[PDB]
Amino acid sequence: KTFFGQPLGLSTLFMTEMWERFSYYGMRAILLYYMWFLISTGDLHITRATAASIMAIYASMVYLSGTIGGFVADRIIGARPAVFWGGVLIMLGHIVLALPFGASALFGSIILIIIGTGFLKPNVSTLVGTLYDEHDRRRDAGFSIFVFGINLGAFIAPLIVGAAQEAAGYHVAFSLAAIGMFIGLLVYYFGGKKTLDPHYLRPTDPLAPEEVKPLLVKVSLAVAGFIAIIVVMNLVGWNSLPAYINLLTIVAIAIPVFYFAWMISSSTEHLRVVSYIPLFIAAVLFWAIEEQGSVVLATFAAERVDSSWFPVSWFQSLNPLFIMLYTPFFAWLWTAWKKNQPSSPTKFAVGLMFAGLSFLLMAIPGALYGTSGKVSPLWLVGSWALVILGEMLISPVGLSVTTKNSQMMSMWFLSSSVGSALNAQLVTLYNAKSEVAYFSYFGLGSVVLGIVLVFLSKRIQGL
Ligand SMILES: CCCCCCC/C=C/CCCCCC(=O)OC[C@@H](O)CO
Ligand SMILES: CCCCCCC/C=C\CCCCCC(=O)OC[C@@H](O)CO
Ligand SMILES: CCCCCCC/C=C\CCCCCC(=O)OC[C@@H](O)CO
Ligand SMILES: CCCCCCC/C=C\CCCCCC(=O)OC[C@H](O)CO
Ligand SMILES: CCCCCCC/C=C\CCCCCC(=O)OC[C@H](O)CO
Ligand SMILES: CCCCCCC/C=C\CCCCCC(=O)OC[C@H](O)CO
Repeated sequence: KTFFGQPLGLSTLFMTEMWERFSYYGMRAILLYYMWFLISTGDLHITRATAASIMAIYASMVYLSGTIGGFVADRIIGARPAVFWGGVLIMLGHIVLALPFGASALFGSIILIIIGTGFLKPNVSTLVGTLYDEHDRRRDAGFSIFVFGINLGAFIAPLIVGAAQEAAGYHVAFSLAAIGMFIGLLVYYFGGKKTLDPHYLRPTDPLAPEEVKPLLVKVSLAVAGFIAIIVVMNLVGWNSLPAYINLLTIVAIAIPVFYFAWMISSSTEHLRVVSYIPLFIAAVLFWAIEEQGSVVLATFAAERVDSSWFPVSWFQSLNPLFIMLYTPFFAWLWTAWKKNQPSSPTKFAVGLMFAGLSFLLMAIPGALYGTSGKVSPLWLVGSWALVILGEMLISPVGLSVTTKNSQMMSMWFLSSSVGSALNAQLVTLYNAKSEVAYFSYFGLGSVVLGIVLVFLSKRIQGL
C-alpha cells in the first residue's frame, strides 16, 4: 500500500504543500487588484507603479527568507516544528488581511508570510527526502510527485480565491487563503505524527556550546547595521516607500554580489566560479520575466483583455497549468533523448530566449491594434506557454549546473530573489503608453543575452 509507489508519508507532505501553495498563490492572484482597490478608495496613498513594485519585492523577500529557513531548522528548532510554526505564521498573515482593516494591515501581513514561508518552504522539501533511505531509487519519482502537488495547489487557488473575491469580496477571499493554510496544518500535524520520523522534531545539527555566542554576535551586528542604515535614510530624507523598496532591492542584489567577490578573491577552481556568472545572469533574467507574470501580465490582463465574463485573476492559473502539462512531456523527452542531448548551459541559453520570446509576443497586439482597446485572452495564453517552456529548460537543470560551495549552492535559489528584486525596479516602467516599448525592449534584450550564452556555452561546459 503506497502513494503512487511512494511511502504513505508522502501523501501528508503532498497535502501540506498543496494547501500552502494554495494559500500563497490564491493571495497573490488578488493582492495586486486589492491594492488597486485601496488606492481607488483613497485608503492607500501610493501609485499603481508603486503597488506593482511592492508585489515584486514581496516575492523577492519571500525567496530570500527561504534560503535561511533551512539553517534555522537544522541548527536551532528542527524541521518539523519549522514547518508547523511556519504554517501558523502564514495563516496569521492571511488572517490579518481577512480582518475588517485596510491598507494599515498590508505590512503586518507581508512580514508574517515572508517569515512563515521562510520557515515552511525549504523544510517541507527537506522532510520529503527523509522519507527515503540513502540510495532509494524512488527518490526522484517521489520529489516529482511532491512538485505536482505544489503546482496543483497553485492552479486551483486563483480559480477558487478569484471566484470568492468576485462573489463575496476581498476579505472573504483572503480568509479562504487562510482556511487553505489551516487545512494544510491539520493534515500536516495529525498526519506527521503517524508517518514522520520523530528525529526531525529536534535540530539535526544543533549548535555546539561554543557556537552560540559568535552566532548571536553575527545576527546582532546585521540587525544593528540594518537599523543604522534605516536611521540615516530618515535623517537625510530618504524615507518614502520607494526608498525602502530601493533599500531591499540593494540588499537582495548585494548578497550575491558579495558572494561572487568573496569566491573570486579566495586557480582551476576559480575559472568555474567566474564561469558561473553568465549562467547566474541568465537565471536572474529568466526569473525576472517569469515573476512578472503575477505583476505586469496581471496588469495587462486587468486592463487590456476582454475578460468581462470571468475573474481576471484566473489568468494566474495558466502558469502552473502549463507546468503540469509540459512536465510529463519533458520527463519522457530527456530520457528518450539519449544520443545528443543539449548541455546544461545551452538549456539556460535557450530557456532565456523563450522567456524573451514570451515578451516579444506581447508586443505585437499593441503595435498592431493600438494600446487603447482590448485584445483576446489568447495573447496571454501564448505568452505563458512560451515562458513556461523556458522554465522546463532552465529550472530542472539549475541546481544541477551550479553544483559542478554551500553559499554557491544557495545562489541558485537566490537568482529567483534577485530577478524579483530587479522586477521591483523594472515593473514601475510599465503602463499603457510604454507597453509596446516595455515588451519589445526587455524581450529582445533577453533573447540576445540568450544568443550570447549559446556562444559561450562550450567553454563553460568543459569547466
Ligand atoms: C508552445 C506553445 C507556443 C505558443 C506561441 C504562440 C501561440 C499563440 C499566439 C497568440 C495569438 C493571438 C490570438 C489572436 C486571436 O485569437 O484573435 C483575436 C484578436 O482580437 C486579437 O486580439
Ligand atoms: C493549527 C491546527 C493544527 C492543530 C494542532 C494543535 C496544537 C497546538 C499547539 C502545539 C503545536 C506544536 C507542534 C510542533 C510540531 O513539530 O508539529 C509537527 C509534528 O508533530 C507533526 O508533523
Ligand atoms: C485556527 C483558525 C483558522 C480560521 C481561519 C480564518 C477564517 C475564519 C473566518 C473568516 C472571516 C470572514 C470575513 C469577514 C468579513 O468581514 O467579510 C466581508 C464583509 O465585510 C462583507 O463582504
Ligand atoms: C506546436 C507548435 C505550434 C505553435 C508554433 C510556435 C510559435 C510560432 C509562431 C506563433 C505565432 C506568432 C505570433 C503571431 C500571431 O499570433 O498573429 C496573430 C494574428 O495577428 C491575430 O489576428
Ligand atoms: C516565430 C514567430 C514568428 C511570428 C511572425 C512574425 C512576427 C514579426 C513581427 C510582428 C510585429 C509586427 C507588427 C506590425 C507593426 O508594428 O506595424 C507598425 C506600423 O508601422 C505602425 O503604424
Ligand atoms: C511565438 C514565438 C515568438 C513570437 C514573437 C515575435 C514578435 C516579433 C517582434 C515583437 C513585436 C514587434 C515590435 C513592434 C514595434 O516596436 O512597433 C511600434 C509600435 O507601432 C508602436 O509602439
